[PDB]
Amino acid sequence: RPVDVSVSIFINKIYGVNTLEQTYKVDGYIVAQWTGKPRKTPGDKPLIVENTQIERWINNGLWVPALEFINVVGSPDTGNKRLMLFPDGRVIYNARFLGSFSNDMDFRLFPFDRQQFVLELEPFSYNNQQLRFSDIQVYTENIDNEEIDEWWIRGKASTHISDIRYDHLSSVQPNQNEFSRITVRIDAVRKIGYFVIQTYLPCIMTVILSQVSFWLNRESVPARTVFGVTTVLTMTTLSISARNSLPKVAYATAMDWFIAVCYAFVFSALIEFATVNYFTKRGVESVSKIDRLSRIAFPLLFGIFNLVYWATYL
Amino acid sequence: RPVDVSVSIFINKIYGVNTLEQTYKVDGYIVAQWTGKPRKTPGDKPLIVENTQIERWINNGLWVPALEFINVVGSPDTGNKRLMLFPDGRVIYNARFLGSFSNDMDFRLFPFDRQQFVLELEPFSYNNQQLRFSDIQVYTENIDNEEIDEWWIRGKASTHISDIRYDHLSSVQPNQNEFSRITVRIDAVRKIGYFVIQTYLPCIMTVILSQVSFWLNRESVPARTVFGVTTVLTMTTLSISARNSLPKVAYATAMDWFIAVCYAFVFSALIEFATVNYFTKRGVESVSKIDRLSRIAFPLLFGIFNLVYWATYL
Amino acid sequence: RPVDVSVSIFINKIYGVNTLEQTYKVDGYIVAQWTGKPRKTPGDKPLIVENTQIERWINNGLWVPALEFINVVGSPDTGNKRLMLFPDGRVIYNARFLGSFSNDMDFRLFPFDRQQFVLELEPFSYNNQQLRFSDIQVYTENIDNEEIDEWWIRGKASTHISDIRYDHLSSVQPNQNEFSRITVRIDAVRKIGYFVIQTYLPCIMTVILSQVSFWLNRESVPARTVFGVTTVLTMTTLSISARNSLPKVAYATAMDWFIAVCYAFVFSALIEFATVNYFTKRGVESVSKIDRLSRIAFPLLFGIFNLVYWATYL
Amino acid sequence: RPVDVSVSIFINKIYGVNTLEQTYKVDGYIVAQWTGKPRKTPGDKPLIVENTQIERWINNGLWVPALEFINVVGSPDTGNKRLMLFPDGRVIYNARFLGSFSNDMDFRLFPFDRQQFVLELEPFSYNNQQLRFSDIQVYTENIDNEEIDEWWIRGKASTHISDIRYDHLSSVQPNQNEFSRITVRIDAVRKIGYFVIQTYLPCIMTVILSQVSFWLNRESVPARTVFGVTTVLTMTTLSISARNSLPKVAYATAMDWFIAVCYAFVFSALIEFATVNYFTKRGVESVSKIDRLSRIAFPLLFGIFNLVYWATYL
Amino acid sequence: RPVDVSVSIFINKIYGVNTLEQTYKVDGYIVAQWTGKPRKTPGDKPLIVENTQIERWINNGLWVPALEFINVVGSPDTGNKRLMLFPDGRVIYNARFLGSFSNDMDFRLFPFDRQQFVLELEPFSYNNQQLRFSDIQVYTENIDNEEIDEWWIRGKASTHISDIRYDHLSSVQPNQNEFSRITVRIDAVRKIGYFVIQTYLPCIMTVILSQVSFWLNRESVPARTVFGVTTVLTMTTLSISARNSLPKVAYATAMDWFIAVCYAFVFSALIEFATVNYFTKRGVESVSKIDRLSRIAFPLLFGIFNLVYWATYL
Repeated sequence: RPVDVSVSIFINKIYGVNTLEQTYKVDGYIVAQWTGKPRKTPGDKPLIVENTQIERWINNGLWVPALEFINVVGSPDTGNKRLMLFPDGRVIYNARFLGSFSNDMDFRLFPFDRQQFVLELEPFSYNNQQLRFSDIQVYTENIDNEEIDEWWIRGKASTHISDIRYDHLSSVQPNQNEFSRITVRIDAVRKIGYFVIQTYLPCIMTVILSQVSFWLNRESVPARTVFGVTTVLTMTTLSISARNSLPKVAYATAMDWFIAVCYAFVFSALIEFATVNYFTKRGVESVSKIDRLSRIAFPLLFGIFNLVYWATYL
Repeated sequence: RPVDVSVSIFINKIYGVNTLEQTYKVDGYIVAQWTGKPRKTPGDKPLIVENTQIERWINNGLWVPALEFINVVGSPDTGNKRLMLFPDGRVIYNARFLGSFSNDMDFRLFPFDRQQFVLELEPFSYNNQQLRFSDIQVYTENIDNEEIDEWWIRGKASTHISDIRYDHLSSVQPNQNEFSRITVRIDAVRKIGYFVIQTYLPCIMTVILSQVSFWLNRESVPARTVFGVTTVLTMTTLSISARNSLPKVAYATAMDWFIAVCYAFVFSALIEFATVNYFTKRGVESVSKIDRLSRIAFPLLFGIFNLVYWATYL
Repeated sequence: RPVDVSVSIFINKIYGVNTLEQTYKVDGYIVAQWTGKPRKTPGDKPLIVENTQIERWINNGLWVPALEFINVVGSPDTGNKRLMLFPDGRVIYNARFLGSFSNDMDFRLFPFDRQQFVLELEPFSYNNQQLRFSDIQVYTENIDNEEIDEWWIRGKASTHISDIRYDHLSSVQPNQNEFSRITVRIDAVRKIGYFVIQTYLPCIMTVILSQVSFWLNRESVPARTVFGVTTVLTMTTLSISARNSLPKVAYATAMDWFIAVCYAFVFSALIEFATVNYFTKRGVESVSKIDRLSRIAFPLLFGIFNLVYWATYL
Repeated sequence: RPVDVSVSIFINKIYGVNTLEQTYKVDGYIVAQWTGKPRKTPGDKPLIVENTQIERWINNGLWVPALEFINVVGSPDTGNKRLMLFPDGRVIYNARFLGSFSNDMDFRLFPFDRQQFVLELEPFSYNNQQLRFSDIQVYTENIDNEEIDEWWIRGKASTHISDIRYDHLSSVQPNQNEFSRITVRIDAVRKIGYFVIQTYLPCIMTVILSQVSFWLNRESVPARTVFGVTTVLTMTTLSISARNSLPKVAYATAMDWFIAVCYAFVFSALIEFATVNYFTKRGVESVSKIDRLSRIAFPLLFGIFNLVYWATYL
Repeated sequence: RPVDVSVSIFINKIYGVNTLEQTYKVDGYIVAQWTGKPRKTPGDKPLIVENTQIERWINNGLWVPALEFINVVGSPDTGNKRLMLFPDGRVIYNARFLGSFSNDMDFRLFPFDRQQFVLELEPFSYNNQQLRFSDIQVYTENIDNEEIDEWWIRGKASTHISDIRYDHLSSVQPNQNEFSRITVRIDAVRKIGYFVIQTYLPCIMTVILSQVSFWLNRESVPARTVFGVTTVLTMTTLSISARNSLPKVAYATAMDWFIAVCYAFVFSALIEFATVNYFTKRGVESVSKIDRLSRIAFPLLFGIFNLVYWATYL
């Protein structure tokens, strides 16, 4: 019996990539072709039915199986549908879809993470013994040209047909609760320019500003105090505002570690100033070797750490 | 008489956990099976009906009872439906649902709180004398593996069949106003890493920054003035911003008490500086035993308080 | 003639209290019972019709009057409906509703205000000469426990049946433009803990910090300058963020008067410091009775004002 | 031939005034009465049809013209409808509507601007040669007695019936493309209390704080430096946050000019301090006539500017 | 064969231009006229059908093709529809639409960028061999006068009728997979007043404030320290808040480069002050030629940079 269904999915665009809710909107077309009883259309050309007569056609016994996306969040926005009825028997169901899909994303390497936009299509009411997906072909011609998003599409699409077992139908369908599933995966990487400008360069210049304190002698303590407190508060607000752009994930990201290292450098600069002020105890000059060596240690350590960082993750 | 209805609920995913509105979105499938009068299916195969033919079947007298979720917020997003009609009489209703459900949450131990995601399913128009839930089986196979939400699910779901009394039917149905109710409960705990990084570490480093003032002698008043005002304003902004992620609840949370203790420490450090400034009335220094002992009292008290706090709530 | 209709409203929950839009969401059930012409049910048992046959039944001449909420914002989300048809003629319409209702709210005593949640139900197309509300019974069993979500429910519900005249039907229906209206009112008060923690305690501690300036002599001008400018800016931002939680109503609230008094206290402290700095020369030396008396006048005045304030409104 | 249609519009409430999108939500009732061919009602009483039978009535040839709001944003929320059918032929269509309407607003005098809430009703598919609006009666009894939510209603509503030509139907119907249009206009003014408290009083007190620097001698420069930089930064953030509540327009508002003048005053105070500090070089405590005359020039100039401003626009 | 379809698009308004999501809402009317088989209308006058009979007419064999927008995001909000049926055979489909359309936008020249609002209309189910677009006419009479809502319309609308090939229909339609497409493009430029007031004037005045430091001698290190740190932090927050109004695009905009140059100037001023402080040796006046030349170089370089900048991009 099992009806062989050939599926072709045209992807018009991907957008609305919300990393907080871990959703992304997909606009495209879906074509589902199977082979039924032969028919006689007016002329050799096949007959075309637009959405509403479709009801009547399935009310008079025409078999049109309902397909459903698993990753969708809420009923996907279904546009116009159409039925092409061929004289040689093949029936084709074509519909436009606008859907908010979901997929598990891992942000450990954020903002250098690699993710996948996934479509999991699956028939309803019909198991693999009744309906089986023969082939799948994805035509991603629109987005593959330029990868227009805050993301970058890396490579062609991947297709896979699998069989998924549901235990909640075993109470009904005995030993017949396996459904055929089409899986479409699109690999993508994150472009870091926005994140550079918004968090990395601010942290770098904040560390530089903190280091500027070293090139003052055991001078007006308020000046270096202003440096220290200003820089530590700036780094705190930067860490908060940077992690506000991610979901509340127990694990730490690469941006988290970078911010932590910059925070440690700024706090170490402040503690160094406090230390060298604790050792002044005198109305003499005696410029301190501590600051003279810090003026080199801090920038050189920051530079080699940045080299290690950016050599990693890239 | 009472029609025994067997229910199986497959939960595809839980997401959209909004602690402000105390809602959470649940996507899954629902199966409701009962045994009616025998019928004649076409062929030996049981009959399958997809949503629209369903109308015709309920127009020709087929009895399909309406079930409803109590925790839902608005009409739940209903996907595709299906009826499996068996020759031996049993009818089976299978449908996908995506709903925003509600449940009373208690935030006294926030962010260490433990909550439960609840589904309250119940028939409409039919009491326990007409329709009764025989058994319930929940299949939470997808999410129980790794908990990739902002929460952590601990264990399988709990099922409960109960009888609920309604006073708004007591005005008509005397002593016959009891409805069968299925309740599915999923226990969850909150991951605190986001809250750690966003409020606790900032508060801790702000307390450290406030304590740094002790390591300046009593002469430069402005430096320690900047320290005190900077730290108290930072702690105020942190107190404000921390409760921004919670509903407006009259009661206090654990994070509230932690912030209050940190604020007390910062303000007490500032008042200590003001006190040692009150003894400046001289042209002498006499480095103050107050600061010399504070450099130990403040950090040690903060450390033992952190020990007590983090030993509690965990 | 006038058909007597008995109405019972079961309130499942009240939530979504948006003080900005002056709206609130109510989820519950509505029951409307009247006595019509007798009918012949299959068997002695009364007949039950679930939503869809309902259409068919009114297509065969069944008279089902349309009821409407006046306070509602948009078409309320109606869940499942049901008709209980008795052989003796009485009809019962039971349906679940979830609606966003509106009511004029007065925020003069904010955040100590007391408000009312109102439901104004009224028939459509039928006047008091055709349809009359006989009795009303509200069954608020779920929420009566002094529920959560920023408010406190004080007492049971109040019911009132009235007659409202419409001038826009006078152009057609002469002397027949009076409609019967059911009004359900639920008194509620606001929990102030959130508002305390978010604005009052910050303002109080800001005033305390501003007063701390007095315990510095008139010598270090910058320290007290930092105190004054920091505190006045803090109070300005606090006033802004405090009125950010209210609609643009133009009248003054209790929070407005409290913030204004705290602002006056902070600015008066700054002005006192500026005056004594203009008097650091021209007639004083190193100690001033002005500060010695301010250290008592400012805290005592603030305390007695706080006593008067908090004794009021409570 | 042309069907004379009598229209009566009851306005229940106006709310949701979003100045950013220049929209406003209007809830009310609409009545449209015309005189058609006589019919046979059951009994002498006229017939009443509630929405759903309405379909059947328009399915058997009853002529019900479609009306449309032009200013509406999206399909307006249509509640319950009703048809009153008289035996002498006259038909009456009554329906509740809730719509988000739009109207061109000019914000040059903001926040002292005067705007108009407009309803543009117009038939669809039928020109003035087939359907003509005879008269209009607006019954704004509910809301006109009081304020709205943030605005003030000045006077009753104004009505106008006009004829509008559409060029996109000129391609088909030659010289018969004129449509009758009903226009309802309600004048409104903006309440300024919120804007006063949120921007005007903050700017005024910021100018006062900036002027406080003058009452410090050419003493420790950091204090007056703190004054200047604090005040200029405060005025910058205030200007930004003030224009954040308006759409991104090209012209300047009254609030813009007020903030600009305050900014000029603050920056001039800072520049004055910088100038007198370039002349502070001396070893005497000589107080400068520049500051002594500024202590009068700046407050008096600000006061006369405030007088001119508030005398204008009011 | 190919049915020539004439299309006319009336644009009522364009609004809701969200640059973050790169969407814009378009409300208007659409008219599609073709020539079918002659019919007999009641009288010689054409027949008019209002939405609901439309169903019936397509149920009795009337051919009404479904058209679809490609740039739309989700199912467009369709208002009222209408069919004008002429006796000479021509059919006209007229409907009001309100849709959120999308178009690829390039923000490299932001905020001086030039963009285009695009509508791509295209038939469904019918290729160029079955349905062909004969002509297209856009009537943008209402909105073309104002150029309102943060943009400026430059010129009338442009049309392009093309044939687009779909490779995902080659599996079904061999050599018959070309669809006729109407493309309407409206060129527009961005109004910069809002962006001027919100970022440019703040950055310019911040550069001025930073330069003010030169007019203080090298005596009070803290005053110029406050100047430097305040100005660099202000520029950092301004850059962040400025890019907060844009999508996360890997490339840099003109506003980005302006902010970068202002940041470089401010940081260079601070570094210059630190250098001149490193020359504090020679405890006699020794005022430094560095400041004497900076007081001219910094303002003159900033002025010539502003001249080059604003002469470009304009």
